Amino acid sequence: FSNRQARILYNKAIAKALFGLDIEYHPKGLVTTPISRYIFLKTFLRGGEVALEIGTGHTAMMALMAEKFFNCKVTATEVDEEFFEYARRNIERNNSNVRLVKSNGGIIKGVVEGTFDVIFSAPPYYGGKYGEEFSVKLLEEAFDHLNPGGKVALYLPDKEKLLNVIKERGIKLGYSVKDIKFKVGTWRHSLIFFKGI
Repeated sequence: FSNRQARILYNKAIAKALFGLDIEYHPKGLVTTPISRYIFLKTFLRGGEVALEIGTGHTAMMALMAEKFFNCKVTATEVDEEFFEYARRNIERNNSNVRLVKSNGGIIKGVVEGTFDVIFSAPPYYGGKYGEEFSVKLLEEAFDHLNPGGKVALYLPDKEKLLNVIKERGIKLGYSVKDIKFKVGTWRHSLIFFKGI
């Protein structure tokens, strides 16, 4: 598709002009819009974090941004082997130290070890009754992999039922939550869950 084509050249140009990133896009990969995702990061990243991204995707855009702009020590997972291959190439084309880990299907248990100040993701969301399952499992598994005062941030669509479920579940897990909404912009939400103590 050529409308996708225009959309991917527009984004690749944004990636380079705003972020200094040379990004190659896989032909059936999601059209990663960097400006929205940077804006998501500004919502919780403060500099210096030991960071895990779940599901970086073909572009690895957020892992790359977190390391370049926020001084983070990044580990990033991907489950799709084609998408993993592009992440590898994007990490290399940008002289990056992100640690790319292949997932055989899990989220964090059985995929990575260690602890983090931040664990973040732009989850798929479409299973569960409202598309919330993945986000809820990530929040369950993330708990033991966070340092005191660590957090999990999720980049999520404007879907009221889905957001409310994720929020109540995260709270039931022991987190507090900040929900910040922004249009950047064809409406997005950053759900930030604080472990604390």
